Amino acid sequence: EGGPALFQSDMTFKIFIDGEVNGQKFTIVADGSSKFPHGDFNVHAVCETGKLPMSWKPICHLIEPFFARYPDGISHFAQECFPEGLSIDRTVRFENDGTMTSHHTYELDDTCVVSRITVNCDGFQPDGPIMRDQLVDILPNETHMFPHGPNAVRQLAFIGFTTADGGLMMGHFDSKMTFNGSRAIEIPGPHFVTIITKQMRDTSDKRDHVCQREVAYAHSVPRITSAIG
Amino acid sequence: EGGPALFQSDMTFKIFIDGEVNGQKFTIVADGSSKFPHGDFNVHAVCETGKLPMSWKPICHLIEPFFARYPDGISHFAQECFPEGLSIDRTVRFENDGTMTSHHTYELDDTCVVSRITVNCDGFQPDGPIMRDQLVDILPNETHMFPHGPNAVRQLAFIGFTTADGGLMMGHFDSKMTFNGSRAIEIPGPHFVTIITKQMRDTSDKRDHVCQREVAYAHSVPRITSAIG
Repeated sequence: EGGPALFQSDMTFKIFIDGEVNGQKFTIVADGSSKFPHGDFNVHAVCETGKLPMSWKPICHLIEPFFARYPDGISHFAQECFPEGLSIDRTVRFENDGTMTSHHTYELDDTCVVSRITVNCDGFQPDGPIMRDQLVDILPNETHMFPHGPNAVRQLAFIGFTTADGGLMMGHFDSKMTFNGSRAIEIPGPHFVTIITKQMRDTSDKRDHVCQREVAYAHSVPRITSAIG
Repeated sequence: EGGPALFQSDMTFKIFIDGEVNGQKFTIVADGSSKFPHGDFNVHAVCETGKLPMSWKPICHLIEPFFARYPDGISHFAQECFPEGLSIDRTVRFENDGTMTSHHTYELDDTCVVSRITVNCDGFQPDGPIMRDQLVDILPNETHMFPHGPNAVRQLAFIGFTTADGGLMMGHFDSKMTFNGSRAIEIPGPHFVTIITKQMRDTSDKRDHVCQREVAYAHSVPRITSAIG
């Protein structure tokens, strides 16, 4: 159909991540489900190459924007991109550390959104908290969504990770979501997506197994009018 | 510890800004009021050097974090800083344009806060919308507040400005607020301060000026407990 019509039911998803950090190759496969009206969903991820050679925390954003809950007043761009699908190009630059560059494509097969991601994690510090797995949690944040020409939206974020030492590791997140079709698509005005994440290490024998939950919902913050009260 | 106790009063403020943009000096003086419970106040800002050489819009954040409204449950660092006061060092880097670097000092004189700001605006594009006065509005945004060691807090923000042709100019805002005293000050956990800003002209002031209203309030996004439920 077109857009949200296709998300009025319970859905699933599958993710394949092709990655490398500092030259070390890794593979992640994940799946989960999201039940209408969405905005609170879980993912079960497995490192198919064994032990993840970095913290799982910075993986959080790689392992579903179309499953955020949107208000009626804001066009849900990520949902509207279907059936043609969407691409995502993203950088997260960590202060005093490496930068993750990812390229994502999303496709809908029935009620399953399949994602294929390539990711390059370059110039990470071997003795920093990312490579030494010293990130403890993932801070809640208020991502910013901006129109980005006639066929895309830009998502800007500050993704902080608290460290064992009690400090913060800050990533500067810059993501472009692009519509893959030729038909005219509505581009939402500026808005926000609150994102709350919790990751859990699961029973794992030879492969890392991590569960992650995310609550994600949009809001806006509208203008003021009178400028003397 | 005390401090937020002082702000239970109605208060006034005065701002002196010593600036330059592309080797052109300017001077701005501003004043206004804010009444408890704060969070919604006006400033009258005047260019004392004739005509301001750049858009007034990117001056919006130079022309009072202690007048944000905080709820019970989030420590108001900017208020916790008094009576000793605080300083700010801030960078706003505009995409494809210049960088504003500012040093602020805030001192309490009974119920007046006096701020002194020096700002260097360098590498701004003479044919860009900042130098050409082609910014039309300031986008409301969700600024992110983080602890920064034991005597400071960091405010990160994406401040967008609409241009006259319908585009967007994005500034990347990074501001460190530092306590100017020796005692142990309570440092808040990560949170947000929503900032909504609007500039207008007073018809009866013939000087180059703006009147600016700002609504600012803190809020927190509660973390989730289970990565499943």
